[PDB]
Amino acid sequence: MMCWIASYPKAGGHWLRCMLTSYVTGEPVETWPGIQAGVPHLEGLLRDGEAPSADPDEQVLLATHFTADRPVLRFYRESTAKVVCLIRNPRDAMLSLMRMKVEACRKIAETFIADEGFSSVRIWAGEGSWPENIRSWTDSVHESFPNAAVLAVRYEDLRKDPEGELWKVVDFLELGGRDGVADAVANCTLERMREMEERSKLLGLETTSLKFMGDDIEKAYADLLHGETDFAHYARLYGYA
Amino acid sequence: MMCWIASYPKAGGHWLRCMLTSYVTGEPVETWPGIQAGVPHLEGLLRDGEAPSADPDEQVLLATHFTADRPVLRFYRESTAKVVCLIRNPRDAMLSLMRMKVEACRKIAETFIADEGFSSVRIWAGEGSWPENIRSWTDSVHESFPNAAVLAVRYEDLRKDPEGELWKVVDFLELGGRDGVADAVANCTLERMREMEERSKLLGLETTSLKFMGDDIEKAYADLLHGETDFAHYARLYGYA
Repeated sequence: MMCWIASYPKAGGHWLRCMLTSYVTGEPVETWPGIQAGVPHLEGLLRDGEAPSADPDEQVLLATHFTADRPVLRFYRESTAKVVCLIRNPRDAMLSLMRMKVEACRKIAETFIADEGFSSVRIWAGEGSWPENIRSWTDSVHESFPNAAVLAVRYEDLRKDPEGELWKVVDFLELGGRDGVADAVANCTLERMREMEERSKLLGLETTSLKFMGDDIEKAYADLLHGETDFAHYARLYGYA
Repeated sequence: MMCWIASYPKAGGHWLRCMLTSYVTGEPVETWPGIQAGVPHLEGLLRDGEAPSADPDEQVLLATHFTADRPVLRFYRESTAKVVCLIRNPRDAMLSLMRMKVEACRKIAETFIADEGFSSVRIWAGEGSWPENIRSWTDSVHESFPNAAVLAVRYEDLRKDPEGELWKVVDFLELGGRDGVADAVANCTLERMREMEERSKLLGLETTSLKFMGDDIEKAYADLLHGETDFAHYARLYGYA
């Protein structure tokens, strides 16, 4: 049975794949390759010319930023049982983009707001816009995975209660007991994460506030935000009003 | 029926895909996307979450640098009819790497010579070494494409006689008459190529001598070159002694 950790880029997917790994592993993990090993990232596999077998007879966890309707996923149409769809406040994704990427912002925000996401950003591909992505993995999901049940979780909820919010993913994914959760929440940390990334870069190895600028932007973001356009729909729904 | 233009990176694959396109197109092509359209590059498709259907009922041309044994190619096991395997003097691939990438060289050459290719180069993935790549697409080809016939062509031969050397690919690929060949050879040029690349970068759009350093390197390259190790085998065979 095939299981996706699906997410728009920068929705906190690394952080989540960290936790799911060190829970399944049991051991803490330091090396980032250790995470690609626990919850491999489809894009990465494909870049190597790997593609996981369709119809594994034991459970596999794969993570991706692809839209559920991407044709390369059609190989997994019948074998997909579960989807964990991880969601974040889109406003944060922008900051997360600058955070890693003031004239520079009041226009990327326009592109983002025109994009309704990161479509112009060459870093990722196949992700569509933020709402097209959420839809494909939630409400329109059976159009590309008809056997699948979905559990959505917000970055915002995982941060305010990491333990409980994780167990839900664990239990949903029927990965075992509620016991490992704390020690698994423990080794992944907005600090210990930053550290794990560091070691791995250094060894070589493969790796990885609004108005402070706005004023004029704000009136446009909030128009997108409260504006009967699928983005706003999904903002309304996952509490980003 | 599925057809590959297979090549080690920097074997002149863009140049060849240019020609095959403007022959099938008929029109000259300026824009690089125009080439991705004529002979799409599997890696690129996959980066978007596209994957061409297995068992097309009309002929498709796809280009790739993957080893023929990469698991993602297994979808094409039975539907592959033909392979054009494009080969270049490995020594040139090194220069081609520096050319786009003197302390800097006498060690990349060591890595290349230790690699027997570009395995350490993060630009490409899944290509294996130069001889593993050639083997997979030539002599060991039926291990991953059992219905396939193969025609090998050398960059070196395409440069000294572009017209005739192309017709052979055309005829082999049963793409039509010998007539378009010259006008198709014509629009692709070690100059007009450089120009096409330029326009496309500028518009935005997606795009792309030994001893002068050696002495000490030379004695190691030629040891690899005349040294009963599969590299030398394939050097012996395609005339790089």
